[PDB]
Amino acid sequence: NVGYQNGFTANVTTNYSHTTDNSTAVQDSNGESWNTGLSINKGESAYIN
Amino acid sequence: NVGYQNGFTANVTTNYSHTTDNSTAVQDSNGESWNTGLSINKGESAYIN
Repeated sequence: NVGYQNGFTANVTTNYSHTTDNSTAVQDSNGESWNTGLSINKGESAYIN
Repeated sequence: NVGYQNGFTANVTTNYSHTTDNSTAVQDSNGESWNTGLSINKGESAYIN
């Protein structure tokens, strides 16, 4: 950066850095389900008397 | 960093830090489903009179 404050000024900055990280997690689950169902046979589909 | 403000200036900064974190979450779910289907036998596939 440059600028004006009681005359001309300038600054040049550098930077470097190194971070590390580690973590856990635990996740449960639970559920239920239902179902129905049919079928049919077209041809030979009923019996009579 | 180095620079010029009323003469030569320089600065050297260090840094270190340590953060922790923990969190929860709760997720529900719901759904429905439909299905159809056929079948055939290519041979003995029709009866007659």
